[PDB]
Amino acid sequence: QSMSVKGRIYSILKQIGSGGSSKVFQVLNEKKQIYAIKYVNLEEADNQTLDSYRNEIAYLNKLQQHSDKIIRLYDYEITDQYIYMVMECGNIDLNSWLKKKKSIDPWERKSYWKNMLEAVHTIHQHGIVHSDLKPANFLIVDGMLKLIDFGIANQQVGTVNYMPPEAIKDMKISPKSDVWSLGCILYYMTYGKTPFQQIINQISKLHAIIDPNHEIEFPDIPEKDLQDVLKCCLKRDPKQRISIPELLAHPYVQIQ
Ligand SMILES: CC(C)CNc1nccn2c(-c3ccc(C(=O)NC4CC4)cc3)cnc12
Ligand code: NA
Ligand code: NA
Ligand code: NA
Ligand code: NA
Ligand code: NA
Repeated sequence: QSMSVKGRIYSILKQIGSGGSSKVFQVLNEKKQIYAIKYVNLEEADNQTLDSYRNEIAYLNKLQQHSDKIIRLYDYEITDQYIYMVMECGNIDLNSWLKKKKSIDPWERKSYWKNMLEAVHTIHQHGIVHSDLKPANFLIVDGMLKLIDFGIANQQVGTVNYMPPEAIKDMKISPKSDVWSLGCILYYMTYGKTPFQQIINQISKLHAIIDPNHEIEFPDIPEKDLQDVLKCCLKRDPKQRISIPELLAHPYVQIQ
């Protein structure tokens, strides 16, 4: 099964992902280069939804040039019936890599954290706050992490483990919200779980996340600097929580 995008032909290799009206495929082109093509069927999409999709594509096309920690978009084809997006193919999502993982080299972790900050910093400079950041939003490629999306288009997902307190109360958003989520990610990568993963019940979990007397646990570890990043990222009050530009200057990423 071959498909054609902007005149060029790509042989399918396998499906990777799915969605309501979205499919992702690993493909090869004429020169045997490998890409991921996303196909979105628009038949059943509202004006607002189309508008959410066109916005994200304009943002990905643009932000590409400002960081290589953002996934590559090589080309796209868009009609009233479909979108095809030719994008960079990664090695594995960060969430899958993290699930099937014994522990992490401290060096690797630091380096993956740097990449997450860079990518999210980039979108914040352009006025985008992602607001639903999770391990699945990052992709490993050549031992680097790349951000795969910006949170803008409509519609493993559902999880609330990464959701900041002020997103629970509010149901405007600030970049401090992405810093909480990134923080839970690095908590996972440090202690092997998210900071509320124990609370199986959903409603106790949401009440634990917002309640200023539920003290989050920070077991001691050799890297005092990583312990500190985490505590600064997981402050419940956005105005106390560390900012991205601050995180970029923190001993944890700069020192050694
Ligand atoms: C082959 C597979 C096991 C590992 N690779 C991958 N796993 C999961 C997702 N992957 C992509 C991928 C890249 C981008 C998008 C995507 O939909 N981005 C939105 C901005 C428009 C969706 C999927 C590109 N490569 C992958
Ligand atoms: Na580390
Ligand atoms: Na998105
Ligand atoms: Na959370
Ligand atoms: Na959690
Ligand atoms: Na940092």
